[PDB]
Amino acid sequence: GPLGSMDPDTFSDNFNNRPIASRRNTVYLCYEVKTKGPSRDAKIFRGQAASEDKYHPEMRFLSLVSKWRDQEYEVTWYISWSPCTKCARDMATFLQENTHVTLTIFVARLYAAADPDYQEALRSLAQAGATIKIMNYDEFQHCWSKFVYSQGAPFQPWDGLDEHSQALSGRLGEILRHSMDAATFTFNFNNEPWVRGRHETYLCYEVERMHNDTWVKLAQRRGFLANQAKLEGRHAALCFLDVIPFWKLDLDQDYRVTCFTSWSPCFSCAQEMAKFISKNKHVSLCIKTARIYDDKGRAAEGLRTLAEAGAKISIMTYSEFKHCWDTFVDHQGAPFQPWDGLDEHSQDLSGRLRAILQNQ
Ligand SMILES: [Zn+2]
Repeated sequence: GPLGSMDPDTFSDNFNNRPIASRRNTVYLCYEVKTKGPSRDAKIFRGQAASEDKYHPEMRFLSLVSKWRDQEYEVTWYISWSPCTKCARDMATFLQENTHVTLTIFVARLYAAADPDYQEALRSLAQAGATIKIMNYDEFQHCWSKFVYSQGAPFQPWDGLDEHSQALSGRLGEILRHSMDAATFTFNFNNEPWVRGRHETYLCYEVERMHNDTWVKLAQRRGFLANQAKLEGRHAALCFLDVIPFWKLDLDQDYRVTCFTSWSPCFSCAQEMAKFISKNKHVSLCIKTARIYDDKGRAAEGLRTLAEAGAKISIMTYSEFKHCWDTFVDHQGAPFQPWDGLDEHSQDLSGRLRAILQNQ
């Protein structure tokens, strides 16, 4: 096609909410700059560029929204991948330093690779006054009609477009709200032993430092995450095991890490956590699980090895469920209404855990 545009191939390669991740870390970006006016027949200035790194042409519009008389701008990004850790931080800084510009980003794929600095950068970019959404059918349809040299060819979506779009929107909302959905918590954090449809695994984590003679909660370190499964993926415990290194814990001070898990760790995750806590002796790791993942009879050895290495394994009760509801979900002031059979299943799983811990 002509210069400055992309073709159906590059579009269908960069803009896709499907399991095919990214062998090559490239990111395409389509920008629409418009003068913030009252009219609907305004001239929308459209451009697009891929990540060249050496020269950075994707930020060529930065000079296009400079302070000129009394003009405001409504920039719209149609970025392929999600912004980088540093790109989002610098964009938030620019938005703070330029009040005459508003920003609306439509992301197609979220950086599944998690990082507290990345999440903090996204939340700060959202705090600076920018809107962030996930591309749906209308966004891909509009981008295909203006930034692709389609020789009279209409847009043809993929099968699981909305199915992946809603899941990515849920993950986005979890990232930006800094809290999981209430229905998601009620669904995944159930208490019955045998359940169906709980494919994913969520995990909340809290950190407490030992100061004076008590456990002072490091409130800026509490968080939560989910599994990725999916490209393939790991489990929730393994995904949590490489977030601890980014915490930069002191080594001659002791800490307590509390992990509220929807599913109990499997055998591989149990052995990995056992090795981790055998290496890091300055962290006391306690696990409160809602359900006991049987793991086809291989989880008893994992739990016993974890307890041997040194952990306080226990089953979540009403108090832990209520604490997780009040601290981790977007309840918006609503109380924690427990489901039927809470204490019954809690004490049943407590007795079962007791039986498993005594080599039985
Ligand atoms: Zn596992």
